[PDB]
Amino acid sequence: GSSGSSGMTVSGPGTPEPRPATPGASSVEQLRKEGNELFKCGDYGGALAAYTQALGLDATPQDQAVLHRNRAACHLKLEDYDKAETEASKAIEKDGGDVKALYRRSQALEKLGRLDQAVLDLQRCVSLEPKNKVFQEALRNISGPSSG
Repeated sequence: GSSGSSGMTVSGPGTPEPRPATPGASSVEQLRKEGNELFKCGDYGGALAAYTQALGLDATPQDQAVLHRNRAACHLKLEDYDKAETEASKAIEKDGGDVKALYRRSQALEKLGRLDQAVLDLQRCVSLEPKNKVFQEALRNISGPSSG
């Protein structure tokens, strides 16, 4: 047995939307907060759980991505680089300009043994944010000395 999905044949930037203010509402729009809230506290095991539910709902295509890149963050902390890497990609394919998943993806790769790649992803982070130095450095951090 197996499952899947294909399409992404839609084009559009997106649009914001309001949200209710009350506990219990397990709506990706609201519940989502639960994830970050747990992250800013350190609780990784939980933070992820929240992000999971959110993705397991009828959320917008612009929000589904933000969650993907978020899932990785949790993994990385939970010695889940292997997965973290993949997750990131899912958030990169959705849009493409998500440097967030990129900066995180590299971190995972470096552990997997794929350096060259870690650099490629970063190189992109510099484009999106021509000011964010964190990238200009993170690159040389894994690029190390030149050989050959």
